[PDB]
Amino acid sequence: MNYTKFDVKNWVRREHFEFYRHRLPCGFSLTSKIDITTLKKSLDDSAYKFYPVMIYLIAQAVNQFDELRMAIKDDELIVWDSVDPQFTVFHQETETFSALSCPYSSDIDQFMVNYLSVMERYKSDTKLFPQGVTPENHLNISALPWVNFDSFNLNVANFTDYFAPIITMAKYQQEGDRLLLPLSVQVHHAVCDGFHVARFINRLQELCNSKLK
Amino acid sequence: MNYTKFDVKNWVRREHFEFYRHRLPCGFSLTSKIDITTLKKSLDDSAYKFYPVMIYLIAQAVNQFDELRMAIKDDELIVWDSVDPQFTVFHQETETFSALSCPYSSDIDQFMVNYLSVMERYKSDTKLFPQGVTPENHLNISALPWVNFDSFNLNVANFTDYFAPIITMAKYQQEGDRLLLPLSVQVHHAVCDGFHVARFINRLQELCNSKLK
Amino acid sequence: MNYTKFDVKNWVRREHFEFYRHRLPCGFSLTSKIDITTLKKSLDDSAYKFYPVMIYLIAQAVNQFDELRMAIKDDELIVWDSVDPQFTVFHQETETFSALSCPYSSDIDQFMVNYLSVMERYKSDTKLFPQGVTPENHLNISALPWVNFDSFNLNVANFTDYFAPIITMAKYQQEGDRLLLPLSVQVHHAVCDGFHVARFINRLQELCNSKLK
Ligand SMILES: O=C(N[C@H](CO)[C@H](O)c1ccc([N+](=O)[O-])cc1)C(Cl)Cl
Ligand SMILES: O=C(N[C@H](CO)[C@H](O)c1ccc([N+](=O)[O-])cc1)C(Cl)Cl
Ligand SMILES: O=C(N[C@H](CO)[C@H](O)c1ccc([N+](=O)[O-])cc1)C(Cl)Cl
Ligand SMILES: [Co+2]
Ligand SMILES: [Co+2]
Ligand SMILES: [Co+2]
Ligand SMILES: [Co+2]
Ligand SMILES: [Co+2]
Ligand SMILES: [Co+2]
Repeated sequence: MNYTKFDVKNWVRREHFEFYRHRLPCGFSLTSKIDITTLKKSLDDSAYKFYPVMIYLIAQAVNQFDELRMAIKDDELIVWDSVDPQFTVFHQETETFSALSCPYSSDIDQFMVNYLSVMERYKSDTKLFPQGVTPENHLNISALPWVNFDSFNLNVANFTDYFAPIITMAKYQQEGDRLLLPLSVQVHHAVCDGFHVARFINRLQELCNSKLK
Repeated sequence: MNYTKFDVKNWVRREHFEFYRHRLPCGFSLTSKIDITTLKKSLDDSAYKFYPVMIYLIAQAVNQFDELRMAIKDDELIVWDSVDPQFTVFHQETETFSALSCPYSSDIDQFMVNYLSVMERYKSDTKLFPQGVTPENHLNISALPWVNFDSFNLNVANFTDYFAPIITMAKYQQEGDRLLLPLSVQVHHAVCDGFHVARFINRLQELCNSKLK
Repeated sequence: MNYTKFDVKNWVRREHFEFYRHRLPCGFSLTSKIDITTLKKSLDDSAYKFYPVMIYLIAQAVNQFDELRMAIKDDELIVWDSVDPQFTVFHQETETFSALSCPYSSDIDQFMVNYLSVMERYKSDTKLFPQGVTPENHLNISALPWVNFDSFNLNVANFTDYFAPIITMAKYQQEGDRLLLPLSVQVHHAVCDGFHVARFINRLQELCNSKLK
């Protein structure tokens, strides 16, 4: 299959996993600003567009760390070999959104092909989930391009055993010499500590500062 | 009556409404900074005070968009023709607050009269709700004038079917050439998407940048 | 004992206490930036390290206000005469954390001795709670030194009657001429209003701006 059952008995976080899963169930969100000054220049020198690139970069970073690809399957903790981004798409005509997903590829060009293809096929589809059920191996990404925010948090009535990270981006803004993008990350404490989230954000910042290809 | 039953069957968000109301109940909060540089100048050229003006402006913006004035009445989704602000008042003497409400008016001067009148009558009343039950057609506004914040979120143990927006303002501060006011907006996802919140904030920013009368 | 039963019947917030405890149970979080420019200079002129000093200062501020030291004991509302900080410690080797506590002292030097001693004894212990049960009279402090954030919020599935404040600090950063530290405070609304949180933050800022000894 496309996942491995994780070895919980020998895991250094096994106590923390049971503690935050069942004793004191909780998750947290944090919003930090990523410097996209370099990324903006790379985009300017290319034909790629901002949203799909960010989707690719966030998916790439998630795909590097096991703790961001955990799930419960058949009552056991698993790690997905890879996850595909599920992202929101806004319909200007109805002023409503849909969620779509497309397969992740470490090849940026192949990822763009996948994206444009899904976009082409469902750009007019106003169902919340035009493709039907969300792939189990997913990450959620959403964008609020119309307003800048310093914080964002989702208040969910029940998040039992839901371990996929939730990432939300706001409109970027110029802050002196830098172009900053607010990015909110929301995780379940059973699989992620503050260290793991910081590590993800640091890695994303490095990717934004690196060549696209 | 002062409300209309909304046409849920023909609404473009009908799927989203059922989804976020019952399948995955959730709400979100976001804090953004409004530029009040212009507003400060308009206030300086007038006799109006900051808090009541902000209350008026937030109420005016809410009163423009239907999705911010929804409620469930007799198990059906309704839109209030208009909502009145319910705002917090601090008592320096007991270091406690009360919540008061006064009727909204599109006439700023008539609104100020309503405000001062409610303030006059209950300035000494330390009950949490001096006027008794909160009007059903309300919006909540609160102020924390003593500290600046970049984020604010309310963790509510049960928010089933509570659709009135919650707005919280912090102490404003000078940020280079601008005077910025942190404003947190917290809504239920069944009636509001990120688009709707951004639209509200953008409209509020425009009102702050416009003549008072 | 080390606590006093609080006089709820004569308290000015008695209505608010019942309201936010049982009618509309909720808490809130806020993140604000503390200016640590002066503190950094005091630290530079000393042998004290940043983390333990912040722990001391946060504990000192908490120890000054009764509303931050409330709890329910034997179904009654009590105030602890004093609380000890419970703080997180990261283990670089396992990339996991533990929580430790040490007795508060108004004497900074005696506090440092207590801290170093607990640190010495459990630096290698990877249990989540190396010392065993958390003292009932505690405050929680956590640090995310690896990333700066503008917001942080804990989404807790059940926080009934849990009144100890939760404080989270991020990596500090230079903001023009100032060194700013993001600090998130999360409280239960039954015992703390926005005023009380602002008062705590203002007092902490004053302590950071004052001599250590
Ligand atoms: O609901 C979704 N997205 C919204 C868009 O505002 C938001 O990002 C979200 C994501 C996950 C979530 N959850 O898993 O509880 C709730 C809301 C996707 Cl699952 Cl379609
Ligand atoms: O409780 C209230 N206000 C507080 C003040 O801190 C806060 O703004 C708030 C508003 C709404 C809320 N809710 O509806 O769950 C909870 C807290 C008003 Cl309802 Cl009186
Ligand atoms: O769980 C704890 N700390 C974490 C570390 O991320 C976090 O600060 C936290 C604190 C309190 C909490 N609560 O009381 O619900 C939940 C998480 C301490 Cl209780 Cl050990
Ligand atoms: Co268990
Ligand atoms: Co891989
Ligand atoms: Co239903
Ligand atoms: Co109207
Ligand atoms: Co009761
Ligand atoms: Co004392």
